[PDB]
Amino acid sequence: DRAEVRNIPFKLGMSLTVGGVVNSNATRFSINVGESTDSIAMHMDHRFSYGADQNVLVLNSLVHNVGWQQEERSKKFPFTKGDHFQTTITFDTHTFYIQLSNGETVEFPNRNKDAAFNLIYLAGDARLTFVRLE
Amino acid sequence: DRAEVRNIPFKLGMSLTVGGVVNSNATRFSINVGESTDSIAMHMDHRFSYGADQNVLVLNSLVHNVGWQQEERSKKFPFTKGDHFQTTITFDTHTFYIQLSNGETVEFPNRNKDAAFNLIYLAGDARLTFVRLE
Ligand SMILES: OC[C@H]1O[C@@H](O[C@H]2[C@H](O)[C@@H](O)[C@@H](O)O[C@@H]2CO)[C@H](O)[C@@H](O)[C@H]1O
Ligand SMILES: OC[C@H]1O[C@@H](O[C@H]2[C@H](O)[C@@H](O)[C@@H](O)O[C@@H]2CO)[C@H](O)[C@@H](O)[C@H]1O
Repeated sequence: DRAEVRNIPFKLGMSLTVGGVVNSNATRFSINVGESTDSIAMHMDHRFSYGADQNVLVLNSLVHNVGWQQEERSKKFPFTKGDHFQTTITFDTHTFYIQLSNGETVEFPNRNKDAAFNLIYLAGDARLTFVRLE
Repeated sequence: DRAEVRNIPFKLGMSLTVGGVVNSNATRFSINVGESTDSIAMHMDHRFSYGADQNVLVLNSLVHNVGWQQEERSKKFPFTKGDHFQTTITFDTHTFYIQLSNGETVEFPNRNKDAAFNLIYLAGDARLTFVRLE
């Protein structure tokens, strides 16, 4: 099953740090911040091999009973199958601020202008090993 | 719904710190470490008013399809309705080590000799505000 933190509000001014390990033969895994598996304000997918996507980050939002919105992509990809990663996320009402394992950063709009989220989860071909949400 | 951290293994040598706030008119709330809502290796219930229990901690394990085992109790109760609390838990194969908001400690046996747990949750009349599991 997926790894999740539920109903511990991730609020404006708080920081989320997750650590994990990428599966050896991973296709892709995602880190998700939102309200449900069908309501995601910040989805960050890490694509080792997905169709034609290789070594790319793909970010988007998922709206309940509606679907995926406009994707954003980054070629920053400091991730290795079989290896640990760590990611830090903070946000204000306009922006999600993501910091990757190597210190590079990606930003993604806070499309709903949410000030808090009740669900953080990892899905796909990786596992989590630690979390700080505070 | 309950507040939980799921499928981020809480392993030997790691520490769990949760912060939260007790509901104003709370009867009781618990912090639980185990595998499911029916499989709990360390249940720590905080009883403000429960039957004849007032201002007491009650610790126990819950076995799946079996039920609650031998309760242990403590009168250490540095908790106030409406107020923040923080708790830190670590364990080895014999013992759960719990540290309360005021620095006092309670210990509870690791009855299964588990070296890792996939579920941490809070239930009842309180809410969580932060977590460090690392
Ligand atoms: O946008 C995030 C989601 O992408 C979906 O895949 C897209 C893909 O990125 C796009 O290039 C085209 O292939 O449409 C696909 C289907 O919407 C993932 O399938 C999805 O899980 C999210 O990662
Ligand atoms: O042992 C933890 C569980 O206690 C249950 O309550 C017990 C109670 O502590 C005991 O004094 C007697 O009243 O039996 C009750 C029922 O088993 C709680 O109901 C339960 O949720 C756990 O906290």
